[PDB]
Amino acid sequence: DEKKDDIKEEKQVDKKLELRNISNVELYTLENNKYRHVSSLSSVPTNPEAYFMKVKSENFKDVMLPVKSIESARKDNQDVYKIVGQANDLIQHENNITLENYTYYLPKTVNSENGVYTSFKNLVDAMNINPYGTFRLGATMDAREVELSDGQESYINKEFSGKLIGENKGKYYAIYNLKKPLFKALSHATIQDLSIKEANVSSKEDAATIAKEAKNDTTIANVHSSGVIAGERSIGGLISQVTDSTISNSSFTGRITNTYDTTATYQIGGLVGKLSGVGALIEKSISSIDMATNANTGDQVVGGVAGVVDKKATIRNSYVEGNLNNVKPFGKVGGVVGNLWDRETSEVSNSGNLTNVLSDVNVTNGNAIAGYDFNGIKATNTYSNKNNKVVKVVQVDDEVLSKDSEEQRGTVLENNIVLEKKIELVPKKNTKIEDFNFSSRYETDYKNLKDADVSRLRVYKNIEKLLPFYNRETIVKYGNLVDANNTLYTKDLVSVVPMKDKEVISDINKNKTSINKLLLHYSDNTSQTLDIKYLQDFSKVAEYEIANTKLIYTPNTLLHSYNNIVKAVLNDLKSVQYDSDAVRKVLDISSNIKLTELYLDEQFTKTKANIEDSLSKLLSADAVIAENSNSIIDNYVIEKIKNNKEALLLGLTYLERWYNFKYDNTSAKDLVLYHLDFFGKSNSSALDNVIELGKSGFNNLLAKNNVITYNVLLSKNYGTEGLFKALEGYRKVFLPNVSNNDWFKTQSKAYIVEEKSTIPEVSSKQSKQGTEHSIGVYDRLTSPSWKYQSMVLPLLTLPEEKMIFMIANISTIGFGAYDRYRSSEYPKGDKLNRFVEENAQAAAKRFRDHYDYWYKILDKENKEKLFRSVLVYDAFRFGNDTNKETQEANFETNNPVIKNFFGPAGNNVVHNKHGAYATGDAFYYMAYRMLDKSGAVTYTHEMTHNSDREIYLGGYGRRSGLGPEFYAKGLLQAPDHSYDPTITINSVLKYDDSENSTRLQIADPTQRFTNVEDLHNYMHNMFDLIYTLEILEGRAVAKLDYNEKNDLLRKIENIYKKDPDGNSVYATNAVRRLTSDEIKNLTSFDKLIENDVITRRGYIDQGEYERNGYHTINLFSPIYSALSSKIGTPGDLMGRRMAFELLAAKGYKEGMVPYISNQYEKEAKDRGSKIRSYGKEIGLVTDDLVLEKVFNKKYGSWVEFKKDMYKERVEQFSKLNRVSFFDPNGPWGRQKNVTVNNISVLEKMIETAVREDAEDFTAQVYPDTNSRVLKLKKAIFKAYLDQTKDFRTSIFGGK
Repeated sequence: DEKKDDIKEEKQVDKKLELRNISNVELYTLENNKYRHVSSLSSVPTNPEAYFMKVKSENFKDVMLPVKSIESARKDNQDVYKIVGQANDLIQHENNITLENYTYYLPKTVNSENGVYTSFKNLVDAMNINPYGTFRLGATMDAREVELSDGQESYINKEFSGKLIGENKGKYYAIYNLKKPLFKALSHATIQDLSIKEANVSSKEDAATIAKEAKNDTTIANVHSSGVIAGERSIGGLISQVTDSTISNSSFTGRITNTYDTTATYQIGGLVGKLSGVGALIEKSISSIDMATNANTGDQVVGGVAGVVDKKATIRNSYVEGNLNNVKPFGKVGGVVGNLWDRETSEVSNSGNLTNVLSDVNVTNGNAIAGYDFNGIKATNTYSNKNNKVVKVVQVDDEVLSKDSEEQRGTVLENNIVLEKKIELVPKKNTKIEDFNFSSRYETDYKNLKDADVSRLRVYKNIEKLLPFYNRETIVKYGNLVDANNTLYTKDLVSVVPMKDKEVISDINKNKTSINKLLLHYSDNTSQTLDIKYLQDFSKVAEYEIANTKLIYTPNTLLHSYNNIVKAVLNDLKSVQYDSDAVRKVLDISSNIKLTELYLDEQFTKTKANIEDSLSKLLSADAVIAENSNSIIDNYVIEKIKNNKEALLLGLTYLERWYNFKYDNTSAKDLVLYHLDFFGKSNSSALDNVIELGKSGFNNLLAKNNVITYNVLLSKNYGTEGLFKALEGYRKVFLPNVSNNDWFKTQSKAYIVEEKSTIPEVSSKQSKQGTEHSIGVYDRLTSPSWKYQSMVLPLLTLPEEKMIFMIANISTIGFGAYDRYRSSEYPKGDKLNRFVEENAQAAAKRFRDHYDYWYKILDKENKEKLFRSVLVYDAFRFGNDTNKETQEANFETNNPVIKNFFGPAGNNVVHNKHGAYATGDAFYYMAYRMLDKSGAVTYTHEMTHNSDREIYLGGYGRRSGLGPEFYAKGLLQAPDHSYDPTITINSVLKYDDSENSTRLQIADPTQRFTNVEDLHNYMHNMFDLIYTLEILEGRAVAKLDYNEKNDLLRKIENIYKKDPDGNSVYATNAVRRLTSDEIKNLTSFDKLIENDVITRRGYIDQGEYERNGYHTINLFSPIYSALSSKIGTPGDLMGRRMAFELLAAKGYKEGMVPYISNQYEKEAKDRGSKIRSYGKEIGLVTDDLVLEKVFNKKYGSWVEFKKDMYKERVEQFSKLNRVSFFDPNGPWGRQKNVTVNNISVLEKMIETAVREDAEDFTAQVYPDTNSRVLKLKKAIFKAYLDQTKDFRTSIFGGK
């Protein structure tokens, strides 16, 4: 019945190892017992084969394989060498023909004449043999080919040096990865069109990229440099010391750093360290520098573009666009030139010369153009920008300042900068030879291969990540077997093998044990873990079948045996010591400098004890070695490790110390040290990365510079953009769907507390992980506008879990230490912990309350400016268990808090003697403690210092004469205690039923102030009572006799002294005794206001007051005076009193902001009241202008305003007063109820108290205890403040 019909089936394919993607191959040798590169140096067919090939690639890492034979042949009648590699079952494809082994053709020497163009080793050897001559470049050429040193300080170490080094044969070329000065001496040369791209030079001597010196007419031209530079005794962007040389049209774009405290002369500059010739010039030159220096003495001259400029050396049409940053203002620091003045006996006729020089620097602790300003300055032209020229000047609290050595210009720089219109060149990248890829884009058949589907090119390019080292036919087969619905149809980055979230690298060690998982990382940043089981014992390349996809997976390693290498180099790797001289040789360091700032004292022995496993994993992830029995490549690997053992161990220690955190049980040291291909960029190798990090030098390995080191050295080996972007990428792949702030808080061992404000709207704003409004500490530590970004890595890598507590809030983030509150009453365990945790929560709540009050009070969209981040350190005065003492322990100390934090965070505290001080963008608790109750009030004080100029005021700066401590102590800082009889506003503290006797303040600021108008009502009612009491006492002291009036009353007065600027307009209050005629004038209450009378009871001063002083105004001591400084600033006592009176009368924004916050500067300038302060033409706001603006024309003088306020209070109270005043007024034998019902009783009692305190004068050290008037006023104030809830009403009206 059935008729047999055949079925034609597809044919099965043979699988072989193949190298599809190839960039360029390199041949090595063992000719002189050391492994050296050979580049066409093979001139004859070599007799024996001790060579080996290193086939680089751009898809994955290189594949070192030995050489089977060498023969001379011709591919196209040109003499080439048939270098044939070798592998177990390798295969090579050429025009659809399978060759048994990999063969490339190495041509002999090229005919390129008139210059050595090949490679860096050839170039430097030629220039060493023949210093004269012309040496162009033929290709973009890297500088790590040269072994870089025996003890030398430069690549070319001859005086004469590359007299004509062009770098444009037909197109411009570049030199990569420089590590030392290029020439060490330059004399009569004509360097031209060179372009160094990534230079990392570090020399204890004078350090610069293209040369150390320039003796004769060396015409540098079009030489563009870049990269980081670190020096110790001089620095130069291109040349450290030029004489008689014209560095024209060059540039420099990188970082420069000399932060050592050496007491020696150095001339560091971003372009040239010193010009010292009559014919020296710098023309059409740019300098994008990021310099962080430390001058410390008037001889070290940081210099921006150029350092010392001497003997009529010019700076023409130059330009600098960076961020210079000195530490101390002592040395001569300049934005453009550090010193224009001669070092010999200097006549002005031989000074430096500038012309058409701009400066877009954010220079700190230095001038803006020239560091040294003198009478005969010779700039003759210079421009600038509106940027930060901060110079840290020291008051009792530090603060910013300007320098005023500048010619100012607006923001037309985007046009003024492009006078030299050249913007672009085209430096070529490193060249490649070929690509033996099988999939050719041209279509001989509509299918590229035999079985190649045009719809699945992305599937093939994803399979090429799953299956490296496999023939192209098997690649297309497994591409065709990919399921249609499978998610391998999207772009794929490289995959990793976790083994149940462990990220294994040693595949030879762990192939037998099934790799239980396989993490696929996609371009969408989405991840996907697959299950894989070790399928087939293909020992060359381990094969893992995916669970149910029918595909396979082969890890990118050949399961090579590293036992020989490990046992060979372990002995020489374990005989390395941190304090040895070898470490001081691998680090380009002197003998005076100490290795404390590395903070790798313990991790060094940790990674030296555990060196074998990490070394095996590093070799496994380094490269690919294809051998069975010979050791021609193992010897090369052991030589590479042995020659760089110190650098290897230092890089390994650094990367293990600062990257110990984990993403959900997957350590990040594995993903950082190993698996460089996690973000793409599989070209890189782990061992070379670790080596080049180790050789980076002392400055790059420094603990403070972890983020910068990553960004400028560790990046472009991983493919990332920055350190925090890399951490975010790792968090996106491992542990997804969790905000990175939550990951940081669950990884960091610091006790982080974040208090979101109680207002619903701001809480909703903060609870969103989108930055610029978030409260999360990680969203602010990693964001720009945060100076110390190197805080993140130490915070993640914290050892002991009880050493640091972190208080974060709106507009602040504060760091502390458990060991600060340690004492004999609080030992190390289970008591200090609970105390610090509870007090940290309480202090965070108090700080949140403070900024909640200020967020309510601010109205003119300044509340949007309350989202800043100002750090708050603690004392560093760590305690001990035995005594209740403290040790400062700045740095250099073995306290684990200092070593694990506060040291890696590169912040050094000045360590003043008492109190707390503010820096203007930071805040430190020297004597007070952040977790105490007084910590809140001092925090308020110094935050009013920090946020005075911009946030608390309407953005208008402080007034002309008012100092930083005019605002804090008397106006905006919360009172020290509850019972303080001072006119302040309670913001932070909250009293609980125990201070309710002698309270005299607001107990609940979170419930009292709910708007600006609530603050205005509170102040208006408090001043209603204050004015009532002042009226009552004034109407008594006016009805009084001669001597006792003279005793009770004193006259305040304004005396003007010369401010250390040019002006003498700012007033200073002075309390003096008053004359007989003035006393005889005092016959009523109005005359007390007229004659400037003050009360001696409270303000015990009898002499002049002081500017910038901690003065406060008492509630009960009357100041009958209305003192107006028609000349200028009013003073520090009457200033506070008038500010509070204006806050009582007018609102906070309409009054007391105009009075104290320079708001009418524009109108003062328009009306002619202009002055000159520190060379700046600034308006002067006389108090009469303030009165005219706050109140339109109602009041003509402050005396009239004061008398009108008193008249309003009088007309209110003379008829209506609350009966509820029930003060007892006596401790023993008291009157049970005064029961004040009409103001006659209050007036009679106040008059009796004043009359009985005029006689029996106190006049002693104790005027507050023994005075009856103060007791009566305090009793009345407390009774009224108790009657009303706080200050909602004092005289009910309407009926």
